[PDB]
Parts: sequence; structure tokens; C-alpha cells
Amino acid sequence: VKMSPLPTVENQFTPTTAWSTSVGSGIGNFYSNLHPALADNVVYAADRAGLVKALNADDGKEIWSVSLAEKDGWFSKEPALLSGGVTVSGGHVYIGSEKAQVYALNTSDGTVAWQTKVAGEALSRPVVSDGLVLIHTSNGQLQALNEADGAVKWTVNLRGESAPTTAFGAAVVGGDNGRVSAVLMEQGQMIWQQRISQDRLSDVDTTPVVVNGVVFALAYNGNLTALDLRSGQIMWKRELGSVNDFIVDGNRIYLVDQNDRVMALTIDGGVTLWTQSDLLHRLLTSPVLYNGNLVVGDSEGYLHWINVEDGRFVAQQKVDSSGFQTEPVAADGKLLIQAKDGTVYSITR
Repeated sequence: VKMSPLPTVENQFTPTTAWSTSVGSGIGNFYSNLHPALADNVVYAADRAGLVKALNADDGKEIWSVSLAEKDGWFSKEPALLSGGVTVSGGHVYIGSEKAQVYALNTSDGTVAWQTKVAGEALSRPVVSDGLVLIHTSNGQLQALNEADGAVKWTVNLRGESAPTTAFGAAVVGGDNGRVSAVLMEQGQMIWQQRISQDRLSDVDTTPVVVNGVVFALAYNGNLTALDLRSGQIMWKRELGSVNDFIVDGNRIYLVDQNDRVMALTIDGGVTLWTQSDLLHRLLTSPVLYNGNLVVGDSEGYLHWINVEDGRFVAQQKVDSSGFQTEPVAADGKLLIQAKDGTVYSITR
């Protein structure tokens, strides 16, 4: 109901915007999981309409760009509805769309290496492993495409993102029905399935996270479960409260629930170390670790920096008026985030 006010923070440091660069019209008022990718000092980002850009990671200046708008149809130009991604790997930029297409672009010049029709809407980021691009579709399919030519090697029938995760030769996918699946990457052979379950604030990221032989996954209802990677056997479940996003680091789980409470939990999920509720109903992005702090954005376009030991705020900063939604990205010493209007920011502690 009530969005919390902007907390009063005594900054312990003063984070600023290193640069910003627009990317078309971004995602607008639509829900999306589209976010930036970073590789070898180049930022790759897109908008829903079909514009993809490659940018210098130091100053945000465009290196290349391409419009994936479908100009083959009744109207001379139709939106691509880019939705899942961006993912970069092995000289390719991969992006999925609500129109059941997956694009592979060359990192060198933005040109289309290949485009493949997939079995359903691709709303989740491509995940690349073992020479295959894994695509979890919105209608319960997992397809593996060859990185080289985008051919569908195998298909396995099984709001919110649900990308696959990979570990030791297997893919693990969460999903709508409340089942988590493990599938061998070679030929998509099913190894095991496990049921982990069985409304307006519900935006659950059901992407599994695999850490040292444990699969941590959220159910469609927001319950967090831990399963043994190899067997799918359930190790523990927190039927407490409803979680939207989480990350794992060391012996800790950091999460943001449907009310926008931020928490730290022990890795066995048996204990809440702390809860920070000062951002209640501010509609937070998923969290990320940067410079040792937990960072989240909100729908009003502020970034909040949180101490992982006690949950207190250490810094705050206004960034973009269109507001944040998709995930911040922390990689190669950089912090990147894309606002709803499409504008991509680099943030410096």
C-alpha cells in the first residue's frame, strides 16, 4: 500500500554517475528482464523496440548499433520485442524476444550472426555453456542452440524471469508448475525433477542458483528451497514469507522479498541475520554485491548501498527519474544499471 519515504542516509562515501547513454526507448511501462551485459570493456544493451548498442565501458560512447526491428511484414517496420538478455559469450551477443526469436550478434560489429525461431517467448536471458545457448521459453520449453549456427540441438518439455543454470555438465531450470528440473547438456537427457511448491506484488525470479553442489531456487509463490544438485533431493525450505530475488555469496543468502524488505540469511537458510525494511514498497530491483556492499535500485531511480553485516545504509544516490526495474550488473570492477527509459548508467563508488 504505502511506499516508504526516501531514507535519511549519512553517506559514508559519495557515489556518482560515471557516465550515461540512452538506448532507444528502453522498456517503457512494460515488464521486462532486459539488462546490460559487460565483456572486455564493452557494454552491450538493448531496448524492447529492437535497438541494440555496444558502448565503451569507460565513457559510454557508442561503438556500434543495430536495429532488430522487423522490416519484413505488412508495416515497413515492426518492433522486435526484445525481452531476454542481453548475454555475451564467445564473440556473440545473444538476445531473446517475445516473438519467439533468438538473435546472435557479432561483438565485433553488431551484425547478425544468426537468428533462430524458438518454441516460445524468450523472456529470460540466454545462458551459454558447453558450446550451446540455453533458452527457457515462456511455455515451459528448454532448447539448446548451437553457438555457431543457432540450430536447435535439443528440446526438453517441462511474470518474472526464469533462466537456466549450469553446473558440471547439467542444466537446471525452475519453472511455473513448481518443478525444478535437471537435464544433461549433451542430449538434454532428464536427470531428475523435483516439486518445490503446491499475488499482485509477485515478481518472482525463478532462476536456480547453483553453488558447490546445492541448487537454491524460489518457487512461484516466493518460497526458497535448497536441493541437492545431483539428486534433486530437498535439503531445506523456507516457507516463511515471499521472496522476489536472491543471490548467494559465501555462507550467506541476500534477498529482497515482495514487500521490498531486504534480508540476509545463513546459507542453510535457518536464520535471518538481519532485516532492512526502510525501503518497503519502493519496488526494488534484484540486489548485487559491489565493493563489498549490497546495492539495489528502486522504481524512483535511486540506488541504495547496504552494509552486508548489519543491513544499515552506507550510501544513497539519485540516478534516473524514469526509475529502475531490471537487474543492476556488477562485473569487472564496474557497476552498471539500465533505467526504465532505456538509459544505461555506469556508477562509481
